[PDB]
Amino acid sequence: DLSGKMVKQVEILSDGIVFYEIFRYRLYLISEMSPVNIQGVDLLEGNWGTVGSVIFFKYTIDGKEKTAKDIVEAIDEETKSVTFKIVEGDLMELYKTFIIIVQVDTKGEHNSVTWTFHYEKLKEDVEEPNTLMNFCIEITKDIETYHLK
Ligand SMILES: [Cl-]
Ligand SMILES: [Cl-]
Repeated sequence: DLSGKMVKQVEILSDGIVFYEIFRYRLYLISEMSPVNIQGVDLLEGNWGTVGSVIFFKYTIDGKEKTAKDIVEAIDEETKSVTFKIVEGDLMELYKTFIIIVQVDTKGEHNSVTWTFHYEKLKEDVEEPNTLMNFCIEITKDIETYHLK
């Protein structure tokens, strides 16, 4: 079974509405808020915050520069969810397919962000994407603590 899944939910200090705003409509702000991790988010096709938009990421993992091109496969405004499909990039040297879902819970008094990965490894030997999940969690923490009082 080359297929895998990972799920991590974290509680956040900041407004879930703003977190989803960023992930849906203003993804480029992550370069500002997590500049060690994300160097560029560049829209290639479509419009920010729409299904089918195509986005290019310049990012760094363990000090090494990587790129990905993703398509926004799905949006659910009611559940504050967005689904990214990796279509090109460094990850495709390890994974045949890779999808990342970000979903924000803005009830009740606590807000949280859940990251879900669905992937298929090219080979049985390929590592599970723990390092990427740590990355996504770090980005989350960088957003929630950006320019705090
Ligand atoms: Cl950017
Ligand atoms: Cl749409």
